[PDB]
Amino acid sequence: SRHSTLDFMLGDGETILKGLQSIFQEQGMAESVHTWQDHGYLATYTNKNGSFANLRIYPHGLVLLDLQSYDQGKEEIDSILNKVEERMKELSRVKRLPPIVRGGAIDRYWPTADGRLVEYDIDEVVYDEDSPYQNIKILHSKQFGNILILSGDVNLAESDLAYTRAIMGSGKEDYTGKDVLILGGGDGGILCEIVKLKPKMVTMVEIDQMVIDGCKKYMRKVLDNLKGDCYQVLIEDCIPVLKRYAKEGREFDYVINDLTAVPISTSPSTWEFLRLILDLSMKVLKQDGKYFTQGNCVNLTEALSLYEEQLGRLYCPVEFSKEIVCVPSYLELWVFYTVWKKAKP
Amino acid sequence: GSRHSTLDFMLETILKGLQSIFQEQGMAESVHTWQDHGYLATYTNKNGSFANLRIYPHGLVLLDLQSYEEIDSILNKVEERMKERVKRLPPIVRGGAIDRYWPTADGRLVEYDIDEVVYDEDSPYQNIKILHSKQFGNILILSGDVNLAESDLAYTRAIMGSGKEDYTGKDVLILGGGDGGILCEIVKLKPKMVTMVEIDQMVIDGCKKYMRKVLDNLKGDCYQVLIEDCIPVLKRYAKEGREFDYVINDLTAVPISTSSTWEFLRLILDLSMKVLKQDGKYFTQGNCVNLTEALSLYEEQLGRLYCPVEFSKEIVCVPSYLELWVFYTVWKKAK
Ligand SMILES: CSC[C@H]1O[C@@H](n2cnc3c(N)ncnc32)[C@H](O)[C@@H]1O
Ligand SMILES: CSC[C@H]1O[C@@H](n2cnc3c(N)ncnc32)[C@H](O)[C@@H]1O
Repeated sequence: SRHSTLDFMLGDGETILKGLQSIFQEQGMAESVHTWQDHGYLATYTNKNGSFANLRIYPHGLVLLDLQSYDQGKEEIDSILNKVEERMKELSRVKRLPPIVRGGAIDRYWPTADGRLVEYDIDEVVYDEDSPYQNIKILHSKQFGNILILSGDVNLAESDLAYTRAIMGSGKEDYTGKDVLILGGGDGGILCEIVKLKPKMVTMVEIDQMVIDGCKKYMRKVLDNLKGDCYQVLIEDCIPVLKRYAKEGREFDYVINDLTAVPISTSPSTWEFLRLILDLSMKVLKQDGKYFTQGNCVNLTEALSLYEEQLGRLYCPVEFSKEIVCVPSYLELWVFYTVWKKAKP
Repeated sequence: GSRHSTLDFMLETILKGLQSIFQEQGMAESVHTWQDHGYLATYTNKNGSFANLRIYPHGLVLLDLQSYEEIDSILNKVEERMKERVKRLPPIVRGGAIDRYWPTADGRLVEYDIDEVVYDEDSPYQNIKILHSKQFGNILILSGDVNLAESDLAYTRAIMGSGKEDYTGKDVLILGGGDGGILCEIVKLKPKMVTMVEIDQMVIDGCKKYMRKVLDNLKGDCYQVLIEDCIPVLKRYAKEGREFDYVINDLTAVPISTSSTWEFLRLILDLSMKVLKQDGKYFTQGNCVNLTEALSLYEEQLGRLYCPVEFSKEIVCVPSYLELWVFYTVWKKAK
């Protein structure tokens, strides 16, 4: 469960192999050696306590060491690593990344949307449950506070006021006396920030009661009650609700799409589904209102282009703008869209 | 370099179930069995790649592969077969010509979107890297510590006191600041004078060329850059009784010395208060929010200067840092 690495960038393979072996030999470890017709050497060392090491010596001045614990055993590995560093100076760039914990009861590793390995300062699993719709985790970060992670995707931390600010239009909008629809938003951030501004009505449409309840319990920076003088939370799929509102001719001043990156469907195309949501949102948006949503990470330039393609395929002509926002817990810069109807004639 | 891929299952019959995948790729197997601690199977390939399959006796199976598409396919096969509680983190490149991995001040592993080494030289004072990030632009890294990226105007704003200060007609001293960000931002605000004291000509030269979001000239109407150690210069200004409306400490985390880490920081703070107007303010970058002991040891030094001071702090999100950072504002107590 703890995997430690040490990389040396140099450049004699055999001299290093022989020069390092007593470090392991003196720890009581068993050693086997694989040799290639110069693809170098692989040395494998086994310990009685269930830990092992691998020393890989490439033909051109690259030596990689891996130690894996069964994880006293941590100090033994750290000590070996320190010795190997000492010895390599005698035998003479070095990289010693933080060890990775493998199969930890607390999972600290939440790769970014663009596929980068990032480790978070998680000291506690606060909540980890499966609803009928998604896995819901809330993990405590020392710096970011509690972080909501839905199907393995970081959605929001208690530190992420910048997300909620950006998706409400970055302080440019007056919500006083306005009618607002929020799609998703199970954490309650947007809802609660808007209630503070004295709207006429905010309606939030969230499919998963378990996200509502977990965030009520654990994402605490109003909602003891799901209906108030100027808000209501509907626990349902936003699609039939969008349709029902269009059918009653209802129009909002603002529609804020705070759904998961992959909106939840109960039907047994990716882009088509986003377009549908868009189209349905435009149908309940006043001619002079605005629609806001989170876009995607700034580096996913193809996915942002295919998204903006869909903005051209709506029942009405629209215009849009975008802004790049730094959300603390995201560990990647994010794009946020503002969308509005083109003036009619 | 070598690419290291991992696959973890959180859950002998697993051993024999998976062995097949490696025999078919033509890999030679060696098994080690512990009496109580399970199995380690090592597999080698003629192309110089290898795999280790570690099977703990109670639920954990860890797979690692290393090579100079085949490995991807093996991992895909192992996932399918285990289906007959999974983590597959991005593969780590080891010994790569473009190094992507720059752990945080609190010792977390973080990979950056780095696609180019723009600059990597040793100066007489420190190693200087400028690396291209797709989202952060060029990132200045000094002695392996990310100092600033082109996306990091939040840093510069916070170290200038977060838009609360009026720089017009003012005298300013900057310590370090070799990337030129603070100087340039303050020059735009029309100060009386900005003096910047930066030890390392190579940081200035690197950042002029590569950190682009003036300084073609190191002197102007309302500014001068002194290429020297700021400690002798502070000592001279303190001796002269010279004073500034603002002193901005933009030094490296360990300030450079050409000849108790806390005593050195106390010295710099004490010299800086000495050259500071009674109604002026001192700004600096502090540390990572998680490093509560180092923050505490730092704030202990604030109580150890020639005069009483007060201070406040602000937590700031600097895009490229990948951790929250504390910035300090310090000023003298009245009377
Ligand atoms: C936390 S903000 C993201 C929220 O969007 C919600 N969500 C996803 N799909 C839908 C849907 N079709 N209708 C309503 N809410 C949804 C998720 O349950 C999550 O709470
Ligand atoms: C980029 S901001 C950090 C800057 O502080 C500079 N620096 C570090 N120590 C000193 C010192 N003693 N005097 C002046 N500048 C310094 C470094 O060379 C770097 O350019």
